[PDB]
Amino acid sequence: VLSEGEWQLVLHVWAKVEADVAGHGQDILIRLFKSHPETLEKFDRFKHLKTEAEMKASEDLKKHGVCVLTALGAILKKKGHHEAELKPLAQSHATKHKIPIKYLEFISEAIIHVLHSRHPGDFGADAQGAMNKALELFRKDIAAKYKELGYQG
Ligand code: HEM
Repeated sequence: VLSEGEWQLVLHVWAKVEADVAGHGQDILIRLFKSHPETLEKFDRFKHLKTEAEMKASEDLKKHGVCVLTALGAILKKKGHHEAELKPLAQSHATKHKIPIKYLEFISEAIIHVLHSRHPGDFGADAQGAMNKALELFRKDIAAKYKELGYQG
């Protein structure tokens, strides 16, 4: 469980993310695919993109980035009260996309990397700690919902 102060640090940096959702989304997905290339194999629409420049030019990848950060933003703003938001995401990611928790660890590392790169003055040790805790909570809760659906990834 995060403290109220921890949630405030998470939502303070998230407001900065919301000034440019699409640009954050692009940077996060590109960082994920660069750091952990096996994650790109999960994306039929995107696995054909071969360079960073093709990735940045893809309207499709940019729209996807917005849909990822919009879902994650809605979950974070519930401060842990996220069952109704998390359940459909678990359903699709367990049963259709088949995304293991280790891949959610990879995208969480990418989120932290981009937030630190873009907003270091609003993302110091205590804010990084808080965001790490919020994303650990997200991964714990989605793993439980994965298992309810019969997915052990
Ligand atoms: C913070 C973590 C994540 C969030 C919030 C999230 C959110 C979403 C959303 C909102 C969609 C569209 C609706 C849906 O199908 O559920 C989606 C689709 C998808 N996600 Fe995720 N996602 C996350 C992590 C990942 C990771 C790490 C992978 C793969 C390594 C992945 C693979 C996919 C795929 C393959 C689709 C379908 C994209 C398409 O073909 O249109 N997701 N994601």
